[PDB]
Amino acid sequence: AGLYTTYQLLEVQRKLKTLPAFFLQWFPRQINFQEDMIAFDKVIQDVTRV
Amino acid sequence: AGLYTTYQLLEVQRKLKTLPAFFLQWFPRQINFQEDMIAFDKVIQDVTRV
Repeated sequence: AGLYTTYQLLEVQRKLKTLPAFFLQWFPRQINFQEDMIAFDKVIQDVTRV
Repeated sequence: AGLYTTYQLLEVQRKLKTLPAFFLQWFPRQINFQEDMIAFDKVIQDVTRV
């Protein structure tokens, strides 16, 4: 004391919230492209006929 | 873009319908005959009589 109260310091309590990955388990593939759009093709192939 | 866009194509999504063999599993014997017809004989012998 006197001019100023003396202190001891203890360890700093650092909480660190995260947002852990859950829905990215269903998105396995990473495909990069330097192009404008991404197109797909869906094709239904009717086979089961006598 | 400009005149028209560019495209990165991913894999073709092929919906394909089959009809797997459930009834053929009781028909094991295969006969590749060149003749006309196929003759069977069935014989029932009644013995259980007094």
